[PDB]
This record gives sequence, C-alpha cells and structure tokens, in this order.
Amino acid sequence: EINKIIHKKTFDIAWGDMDALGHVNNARYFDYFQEARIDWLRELDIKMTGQTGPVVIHVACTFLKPIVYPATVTIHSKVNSLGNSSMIMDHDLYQEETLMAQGVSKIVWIDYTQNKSVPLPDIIRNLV
Amino acid sequence: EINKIIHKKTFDIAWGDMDALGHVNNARYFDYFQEARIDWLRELDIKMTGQTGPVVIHVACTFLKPIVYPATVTIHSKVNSLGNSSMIMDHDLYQEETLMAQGVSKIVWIDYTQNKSVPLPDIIRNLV
Amino acid sequence: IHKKTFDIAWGDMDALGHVNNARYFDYFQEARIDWLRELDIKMTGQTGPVVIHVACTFLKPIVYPATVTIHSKVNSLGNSSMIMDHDLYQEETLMAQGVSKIVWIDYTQNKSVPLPDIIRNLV
Amino acid sequence: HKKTFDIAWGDMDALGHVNNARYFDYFQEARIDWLRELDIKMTGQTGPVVIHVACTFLKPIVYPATVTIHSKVNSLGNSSMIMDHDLYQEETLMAQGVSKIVW
Ligand SMILES: CC(C)(COP(=O)(O)OP(=O)(O)OC[C@H]1O[C@@H](n2cnc3c(N)ncnc32)[C@H](O)[C@@H]1OP(=O)(O)O)[C@@H](O)C(=O)NCCC(=O)NCCS
Ligand SMILES: CC(C)(COP(=O)(O)OP(=O)(O)OC[C@H]1O[C@@H](n2cnc3c(N)ncnc32)[C@H](O)[C@@H]1OP(=O)(O)O)[C@@H](O)C(=O)NCCC(=O)NCCS
Repeated sequence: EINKIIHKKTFDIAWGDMDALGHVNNARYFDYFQEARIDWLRELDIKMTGQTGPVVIHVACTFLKPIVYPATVTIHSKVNSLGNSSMIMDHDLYQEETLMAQGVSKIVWIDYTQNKSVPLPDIIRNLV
Repeated sequence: EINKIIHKKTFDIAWGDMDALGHVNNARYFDYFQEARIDWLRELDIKMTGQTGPVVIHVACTFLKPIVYPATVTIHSKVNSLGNSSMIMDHDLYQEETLMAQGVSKIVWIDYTQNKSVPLPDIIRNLV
Repeated sequence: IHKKTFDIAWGDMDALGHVNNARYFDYFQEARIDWLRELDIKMTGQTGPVVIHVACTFLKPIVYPATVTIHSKVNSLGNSSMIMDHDLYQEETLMAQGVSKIVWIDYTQNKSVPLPDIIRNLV
Repeated sequence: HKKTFDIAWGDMDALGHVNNARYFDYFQEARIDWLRELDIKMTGQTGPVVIHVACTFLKPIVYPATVTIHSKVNSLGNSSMIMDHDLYQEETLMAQGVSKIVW
C-alpha cells in the first residue's frame, strides 16, 4: 500500500558530479531524488506541464557513506505521508548492497499560476 | 554569540539556475547554502584543502516562495548548536523583504583519508 | 562594452581542483542573458535568441577562491545572426576566451527573424 | 567510443530543452569514460588537458531522449590532438563538439 517501494531507478554517477575533494556534491543527491520522483510521477499520469502540479516545500538528505567515481547506484522510493495537499516521499540511495544516503521530500500540490496549495490528486490516494 | 548572524551573502540568481517551471531549481539552493558556508569558513581562515575539514552529514531546505529570474537574494547564516565534531548552520534566504527559503545543514569534522570523526576547530569553539 | 564581475563558487570545481570547463559556458551564458536583459530582451517572450555555435579557449585554470571579470562585446553583426565574445580575466591574467554565434528564432514557430536595431547599436 | 544514455529532466532549462553547458558536460563524461576503459585516470600526475572546446547545435534535445555519443580521435599533433564527439538522437545528429586537447 503506502510505504512500499513503488519505484526503483538504477543509474551511474558522472565524474563531474564530484566536487574538489573527490566525491559527489550534496546537491547532486537532490538531483537524483528529483529524477527518481519525476520518473515515478511520469508512471502515474502526473505531468510537469499542467496548470496545477507538485512543488517541493521541504527536502532533506542524510549522508551515511560518500560516493566516488565510478559508482553504480540504485534508488528505492516509497511514499509515506499524505496530507490533503501535502505528501512525504522517501528515497534510499544504495551503492551495491551498501546503503549510501537517505532522502525525504515534502511535496505540495499547487496551482502554478496562483501559487496556492491545492488538494492532493486521487491517483496517489489509490495507493492505500 | 552562537545563534547570531555570522554570515550575510547577497547575490543575483543565474538564469541557468532555473528549471523548466520558470523558477530556481531546488538543488541550486543547496549550492547557495554550500558557498555561503564555505565563505564563512574562509572567514575563519578555514579552506577546504587541509588534512582535516568539514563534511556535510545532513542537509535540508524549506522553500516558502518561488524564485524567478531576475532576483537579488540574501542569505543570512548562523551557527546554532555545537558538538565535538558536529555543528548545525541555518540559512534564511530572502528576496528583498520576503523569505524564500530556510536551510539547515549539519556538518561534521573528519579526517578525510581515514573517514573518522575529528573534533571541532577551536575557532569554531570561539562562538560560544 | 560590458563587464560582469563575480566570485567563483567552490562547487563549480571538479575533482581535479579547478573550475569545470562547462561551468565557463554557464558563466558566458549568464553574461549574455544578463546583457540582453539589460537591453530589455528577455527569455520569457515567445520569440528569442538561440545559440547555434559556442566555443571556449582555456588559457589559465581557475581555482577557488577567485574573483573573475567577463568582458562581453558583439564583434560581428549579421542580418539575423551575430557573433559575441566573452573574455574571462582574473585581474591582470586572461583566463579564457569564449565565442558564440547567436541567431534569433521563434520557439513556438521554429522560424527566423531579422536583428533588432538596438543590437545594431552595440556597435 | 560509443556512449549511450538518457537525458535528465533537470538538464533542461526554463525553455524546455537541455542547457548548452550540459552538452559540454556530456562530451567530457564520454571522454573520461573512454579514458577509464584505457586505464587512463586523471588521478595521476600526467594527463590530457583540454585547451579548446566548441559545439555546434543542430537540433534541440527535449526530455525524454535517448542519445548516443560517438567519440573519435580526429587529428594527431605532436603534443596536440583533436577529439570529436557527435551527439545523435537515434539517426538524427543533434550536436557536434570538437575539443583540442594537449598533454
Ligand atoms: C506551496 C506554498 C505555495 C504554500 O502553499 P499554501 O497554500 O500556503 O499551503 P501550505 O503552506 O499549508 O502548504 C501545504 C502543505 O505544506 C506543509 N508545510 C507548510 N510549511 C511547512 C514547513 N515549514 N515545513 C514542512 N512542511 C510544511 C503543510 O503541512 C501543508 O500540508 P497539508 O497538505 O496537510 O496542508 C509554498 O510552500 C511555496 O511557495 N512552494 C513553492 C515550492 C518551491 O519554492 N520550489 C519547488 C520546486 S518548483
Ligand atoms: C560524516 C561521517 C564520516 C561520520 O561517520 P559515522 O560512522 O556516522 O561516525 P559518527 O557516528 O561518530 O559521527 C560523529 C558525529 O556525526 C553525528 N552522526 C553520526 N551518525 C549520524 C547519523 N546517522 N545521522 C545524523 N547524524 C549523525 C554524530 O552526532 C556525531 O556528532 P558529534 O561529534 O557532535 O557528537 C559519515 O557519516 C559519512 O561518511 N558521511 C558522508 C560523507 C560525505 O562525503 N559528506 C559530504 C556530503 S556529500
């Protein structure tokens, strides 16, 4: 239902993603989480194009082990907390078996033009 | 001394920082916080080069109002709670009088080569 | 005839301790977009510029910290096209030289339009 | 060398296409990968340094897109070399990068 792994994306880190001390910069993690989230929403008939859509209100990451080039990583994604307009999404970042990072993003649905929160769509509601 | 404003960075957003939705992409915020912080460490005569240095162990941001090109934004940074190896830095990012975001970063001091926790610099200790 | 000065971000560097080369194109792009915005040419509108060619010469590597200056000029005016130069100096040293050929087209219509006269005034 | 990959949505700028610098990121990554295959790493004291780089934009790339980069050594100087990265979407050539590299 809700807190199950609903999306798994595997990909490779670019060497230029690393900063001057030789590991992937922290913002790139949020880029990764971004692509995984967007891909899953793509799976769910939810688009960035429409008049109304999701916006990140909060996002966070816990770094347990550093990632160095080259590395093949897997992201396991689950959605946990649904408000009326808000939702929480979790991203687990693995290198091989080893778990490298923890992402948590609070996303809100809004009318982009009117920058006001709008309630959450039914298709995610169906994950109960 | 501690939760006092210890760094203030004012700058203009780059157009290329915006995503396909016509406002600044979320990771770019973490770039901003990262550079403000690094400038402050520079202010404490701390540079990223030495045998010992800061490592982000946690980072988070709350986005209150969207940012569009062009915009002049200010980051106000304070250090709030100090451990032996860890510290937290808070960032308020305003466009003019309005608050766009609030960032929280937990940083740990380590020996980079050995990947081990190391105590906080004394120059950081002076803010108590 | 235009100079944008700024400070290098530490995160612009790659794992080899120098500003990444693509980041230069980000810099030049920002200088160009800035200068066009100053002349009230905006990225928002239905019609706008599209870069068809861009190039950079790397003379000296840039390391954090560095305060750099970009000097942007349009050297050659076509009818629909233009050539713009962005030279990146760190104080007395010239660090990089970028050259971009730019044409104006309609994003919606995917079609050519002649040059504005105000750009002709950058001569 | 042939590197195929997929475009990230965040690679796009506010105009709905891949930002121009990211192409140089792509080319650079293809180069580094080929070097990795030939057991050449930037870690060592000796390595290639790009002195010139250029790109011609022929057709815009929109998300999603599966792109193939074909990279070859074009011209060998004594210290210099020219390297080409042609970026194709399927059969269509989308961009062409040319970089002059020395050691
Ligand atoms: C969304 C936004 C307009 C506020 O909308 P709103 O109409 O005022 O309604 P809310 O503030 O209550 O936001 C909705 C949810 O965000 C949550 N939220 C609000 N403040 C929060 C905070 N400081 N931290 C974490 N979550 C928060 C609320 O719990 C709320 O949950 P709900 O669905 O149960 O009501 C504002 O956050 C915003 O400007 N977002 C833009 C997003 C952005 O800047 N970048 C995203 C990438 S484009
Ligand atoms: C930072 C790091 C080396 C510490 O490793 P560790 O096994 O957690 O060692 P410790 O548990 O002793 O951590 C020590 C400090 O970090 C804190 N900490 C440890 N584990 C934590 C966790 N899971 N979550 C949040 N904080 C944690 C501790 O409170 C402690 O702070 P203190 O000195 O004030 O008491 C490790 O977490 C790591 O590899 N992080 C990613 C490295 C990196 O590249 N960061 C850059 C961002 S990309």
